[PDB]
Amino acid sequence: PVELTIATFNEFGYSDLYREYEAAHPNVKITERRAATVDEHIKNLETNLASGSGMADIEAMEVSWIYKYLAKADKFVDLRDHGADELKSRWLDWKVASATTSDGRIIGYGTDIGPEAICYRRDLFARAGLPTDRAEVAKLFPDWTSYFAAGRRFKAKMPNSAWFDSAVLTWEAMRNQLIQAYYSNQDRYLGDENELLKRTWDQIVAATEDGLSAKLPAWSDAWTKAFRTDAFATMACPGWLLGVIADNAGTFGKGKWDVADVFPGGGGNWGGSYLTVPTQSTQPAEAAKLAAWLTAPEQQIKVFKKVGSFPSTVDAYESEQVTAQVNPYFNNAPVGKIFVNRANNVILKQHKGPRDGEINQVFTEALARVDEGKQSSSAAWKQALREADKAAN
Repeated sequence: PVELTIATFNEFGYSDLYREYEAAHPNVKITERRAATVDEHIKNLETNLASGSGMADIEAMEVSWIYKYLAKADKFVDLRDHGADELKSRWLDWKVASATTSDGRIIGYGTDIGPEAICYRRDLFARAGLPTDRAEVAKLFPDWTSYFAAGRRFKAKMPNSAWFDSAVLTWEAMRNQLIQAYYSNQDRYLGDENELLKRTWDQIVAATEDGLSAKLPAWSDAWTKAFRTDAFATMACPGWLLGVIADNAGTFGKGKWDVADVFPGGGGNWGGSYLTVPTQSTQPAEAAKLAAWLTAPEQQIKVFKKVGSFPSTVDAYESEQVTAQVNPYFNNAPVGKIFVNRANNVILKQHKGPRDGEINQVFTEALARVDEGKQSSSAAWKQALREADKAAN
């Protein structure tokens, strides 16, 4: 009798899968643990890892946190010791890489992803003289320069609308495409020596000066309400955000949204998670086996149909369950095929160092101050550099 605990957050969609696994493996008993919030899941992770007690046998980890635990990889099972090297080709290469240490240890098996497209307001595009067919819209945005140029064209015709919701979310989209952002591959902080980072900053700041930003902080009440207005015409759009947009825009948004099979710069990803196995586990082989099964293509397809999470396993993209998916709210867009393409065109080569999230926070706070008119661009950039140096310690 192998007893395994798995700690998840939000809705991984695994409830039926646990029943299936126990039916196939009658010696294994699975118990799921759910913290009340994602922040408390993280805090439990941090607290239990440091105390040496209390961790689940499988701990879920969102990709935006995993940088902190790559630096603590000694405390996690290297899944290569349990067959990861044979499984590697199951996943998109960039999904595997984000859970791989500098020295090659693999500490997580990838669950879902958030491959990004550009969603857009076809009613606002029409009124601005832009194309509205998603195949034509896709040709407008091969790179960020073209994206902002189209935004200025839009803005010149539409004084009461902005191009995108906030400078910060545009920053997130662009920064994560750079080959390096804050760190060298040896975890050396170089944010103040990276001219491409400043060029990214300059280009977004110039967009805000051109009126392209609605200045709405993501997930704020003002941002939520703005979906029922003409406040902004485009968003960088992971697959999972479509449902958020449709909920927030509601009946006001019916007939007004579409999604284009494009992402400026090639591809982008926002979100997705991993299953990890702490060395605290007394059943690392059974834990790794269950984690591998939960993230196998057949199971990622089941999760996709249950809760809509987009698979990170390339075999799932050969399934008609995925590729036939259409989104009626978004003008019947073929989102299954679109987001397969968007996932296949993600390239991640940026190393995330031990304090990547803390450093990024000072840059996005500074950019938000510029966006909101509270600080000039040059003063905010100098302040971000000062604070990032401290954050990097």
